[PDB]
Amino acid sequence: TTHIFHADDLLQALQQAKAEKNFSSVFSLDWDKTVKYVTVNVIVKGKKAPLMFNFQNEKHVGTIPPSTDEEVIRMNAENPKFLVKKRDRDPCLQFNKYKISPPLEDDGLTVKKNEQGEEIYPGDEEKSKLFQIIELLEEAFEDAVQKGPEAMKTKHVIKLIQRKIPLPNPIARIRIKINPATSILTPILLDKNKPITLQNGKTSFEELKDEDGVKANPDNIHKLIESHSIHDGIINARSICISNMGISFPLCLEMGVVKV
Repeated sequence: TTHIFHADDLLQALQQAKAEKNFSSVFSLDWDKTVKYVTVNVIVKGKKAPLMFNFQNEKHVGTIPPSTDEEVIRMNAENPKFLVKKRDRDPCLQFNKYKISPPLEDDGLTVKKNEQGEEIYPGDEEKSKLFQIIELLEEAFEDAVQKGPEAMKTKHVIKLIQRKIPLPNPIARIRIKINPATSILTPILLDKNKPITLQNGKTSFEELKDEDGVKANPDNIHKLIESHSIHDGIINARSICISNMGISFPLCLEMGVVKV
């Protein structure tokens, strides 16, 4: 069965590897097994396996754009002051370094400084743990690329975290994949506000659905996953993609539990 690493164990292993300056102790790119894919393995508490891990209590911040021209027109009719554009990529969960905004000046862009001239940041209790992991995955990923074959050490390395435009709250994006050959949302999506007891005694959650009882799909996803909703789930990070645009380390949602 597919191993899913626990988030606290993965974070700990990554932190320790950084401390030892040996990311290879935890992160391995299996180079030799058009657009190419290499498996991402991590070793955590003994077990080596492709990178799959769980996450909990992560706050999505951001607006997923609508996918259809009908919804685009509707939203622009209700808000003439702004321009909404059709989504061109798969919808994404966006998770910031902090769950609340650092205090910002009136420009809406610079972080405030205190009496001593210190940039004020929220406390550690507001730090997203998933962001902490992705930070370290990105360095493990960059360390592995610079240690890989020469043809790859030269290629453009795409970053996992947007840190600039100099962002006050950096962003990490989790892709909600829609199978392009079927137009069906791949990850199962459940509603945390709809707990349900099953016959086996366990309690789960109903499927995330819109007002009309339609399960989340590419056309209604922007209505169902909205800003400041809370997410648990499992992230799929089992591979890196070597395309003409460079080497990317895609993060995808394997399964989601949404609380809005």
